[PDB]
Amino acid sequence: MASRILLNNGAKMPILGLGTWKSPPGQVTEAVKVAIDVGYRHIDCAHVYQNENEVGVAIQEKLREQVVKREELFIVSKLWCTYHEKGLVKGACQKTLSDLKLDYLDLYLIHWPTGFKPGKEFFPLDESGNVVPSDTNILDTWAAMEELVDEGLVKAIGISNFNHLQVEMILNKPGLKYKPAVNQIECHPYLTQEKLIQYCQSKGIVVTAYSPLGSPDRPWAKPEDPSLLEDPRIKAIAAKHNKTTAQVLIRFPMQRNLVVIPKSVTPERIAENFKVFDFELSSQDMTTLLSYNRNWRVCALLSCTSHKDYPFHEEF
Ligand SMILES: NC(=O)c1ccc[n+]([C@@H]2O[C@H](COP(=O)([O-])OP(=O)(O)OC[C@H]3O[C@@H](n4cnc5c(N)ncnc54)[C@H](OP(=O)(O)O)[C@@H]3O)[C@@H](O)[C@H]2O)c1
Repeated sequence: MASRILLNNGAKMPILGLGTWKSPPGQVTEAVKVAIDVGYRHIDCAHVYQNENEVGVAIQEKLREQVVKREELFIVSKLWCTYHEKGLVKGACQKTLSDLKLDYLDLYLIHWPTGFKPGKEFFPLDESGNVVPSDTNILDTWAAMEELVDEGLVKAIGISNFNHLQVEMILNKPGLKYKPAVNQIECHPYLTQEKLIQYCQSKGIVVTAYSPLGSPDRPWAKPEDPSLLEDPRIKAIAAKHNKTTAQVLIRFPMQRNLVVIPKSVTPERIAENFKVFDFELSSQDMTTLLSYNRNWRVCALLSCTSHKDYPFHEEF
């Protein structure tokens, strides 16, 4: 297991990164410092997470301490839905750069294919509770992302939560200049994504798996929901390998040639989650884990099911 995967822009991306959604602003600076200290070189960020300034403090301190060089880090962020208008994309990227205290991002993703009305609110609502869409086409948003590469603000661009027809729409865009480097999608043993992964990989697009532990801290968790970390079948595979269940859940996507971005603000877990380059799941283990698929999503963007670009009506 090599530590990085080659992207279609010629850069190498670390296959294991630190997630930062829900990481409290008072804890995420230390989390990122610890992560870098214990070997992480890839941090997954987003403007909508509201903690990029604090993530940036950690990155900057480790650069200043010369724990790492900038060229060794792979920093990812995402364009929020209220900034899909072509005239807002650069400013959104620049705000993220300012907060992260960087002069470029390694990868910048369209966070969702759905554009929303611009404004202060991340989920602008009509008086009846529906999210108010933007009329900006995702192909036009893509062209705006391409400009960021050409202006030196980002080294690579990609997409997130795009279904295969939406990926196809970009790949078939008239005058396409840069293909997406990455599609970041939810993926774990309860949402195994065989079809979409195969499609993306066949096109040279690297897939990043989010919520690989099943996001137990997701705000809308219900007591009766399935729980990967507590699944006795996964615990058994972990026990066989003398690893934790979380370590198996992280190793699983790695062996599918995916990038994976487990989130933690707990120093012991941050270190645990990185210690996954010292064992191998068998083919049988892999197929067994795949067999647990139930098409269960942490992130279904339920407020946007009527949006013309809602991604999860299609089978994949
Ligand atoms: N593109 C998108 O739309 C999108 C959507 C969702 C997520 N993401 C990205 O993917 C990242 C990961 O997904 P996620 O945050 O939803 O959930 P996750 O990484 O599947 O799970 C995070 C949860 O697991 C706990 N945890 C971490 N390591 C553990 C371990 N070794 N043992 C036991 N529990 C452990 C964390 O607790 P503590 O933090 O308290 O240690 C936290 O409650 C996000 O942070 C974000 O960067 C992107």
